[PDB]
Amino acid sequence: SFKCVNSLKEDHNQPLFGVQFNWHSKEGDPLVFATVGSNRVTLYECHSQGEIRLLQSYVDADADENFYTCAWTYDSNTSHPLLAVAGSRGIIRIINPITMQCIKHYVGHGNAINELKFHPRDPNLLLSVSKDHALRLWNIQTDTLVAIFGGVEGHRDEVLSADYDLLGEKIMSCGMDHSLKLWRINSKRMMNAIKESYDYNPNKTNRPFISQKIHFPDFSTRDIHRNYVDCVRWLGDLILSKSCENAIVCWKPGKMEDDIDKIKPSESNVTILGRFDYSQCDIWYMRFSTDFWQKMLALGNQVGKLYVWDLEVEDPHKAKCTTLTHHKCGAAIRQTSFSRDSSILIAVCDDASIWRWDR
Ligand SMILES: O=C1NCc2cc(C(F)(F)F)ccc2-c2cnc(NCc3c(F)ccc4occc34)n3cnc1c23
Repeated sequence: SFKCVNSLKEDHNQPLFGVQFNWHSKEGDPLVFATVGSNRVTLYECHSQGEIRLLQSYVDADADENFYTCAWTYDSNTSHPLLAVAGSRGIIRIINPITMQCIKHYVGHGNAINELKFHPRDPNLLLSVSKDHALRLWNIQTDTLVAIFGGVEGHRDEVLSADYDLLGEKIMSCGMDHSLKLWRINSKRMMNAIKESYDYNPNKTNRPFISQKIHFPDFSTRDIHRNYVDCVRWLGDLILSKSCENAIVCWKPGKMEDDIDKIKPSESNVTILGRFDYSQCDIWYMRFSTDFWQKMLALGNQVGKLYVWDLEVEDPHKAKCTTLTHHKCGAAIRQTSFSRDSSILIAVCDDASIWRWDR
């Protein structure tokens, strides 16, 4: 069971909107996590007796930048960890976490970036979701924009979240238009676009790299939630998603026995497999997280309470809930992060505080 072993507060006193453990940290090295809030990203190291050691920050040159998301990857040639951050300026920054130098940046989105995700099998493929209603897929090895997921049949309002499935064959995205949309990236067109992005070297050719314009999702529903959908994650072939209605819904496209890879774009049905209710989390912009193995699910609420669900059960509706409270933790928990082994759970808050829970 989890016990709160420590807490701290960042000096900017602004909300912390993101937190991620580095699940690519090397064997024998202490566990490391990043936080994003105000116009900065900060790294910490977890030590014994609940110690959280402060390392170093990246502070944006723009005092008006607001980072909203961060994601870890590694350099595909050296294995060294890399950290990607983005927010209100709509600029993706690739940071060397050792020195906190910005090694490169990507511009493209017409507005703020709400979430970054790396492909589960390819460390170079980065997905960004934006307030400009689109998703973008980048190849950070050749610095190319592989594809833009948008158009009339794409999202009709700001995109808040997206997630890759287990093999990175498809993406589920969600946002302010109340919809959840599926985008297959294992199509002949998308597998070819990814192969071409790797073959692109602007020093060895005259052509610009041509980005795919994907204007039609492979599935779409507005039947799960009745407000902004601000967080989505795959749970095998099933989906976990939430709005600001005090619930995480577990669902799938089509009928109960329909295989996800047989689903057609015209599919009009969904199946609800369960719903995890909770309290006082009815404000926009609150994220839930799962651990590496997807044995657990965590979400914080707007008054500092943590909910943890044990997903190691036969069916999703049988998940077992644990609640974690501390008399000094009373600010909204925007995001949580589990260490790769789930031995540590970190919660980050609206008052710039960080809470460490050890198993
Ligand atoms: O218009 C905004 N303004 C900054 C802001 C301000 C507050 C306030 F309460 F502090 F005022 C709360 C949330 C946000 C915020 C927080 N987070 C995002 N995007 C990232 C995000 C999502 F896109 C979806 C769920 C999330 O859970 C926590 C962060 C998060 N925002 C995008 N635009 C805004 C946000």
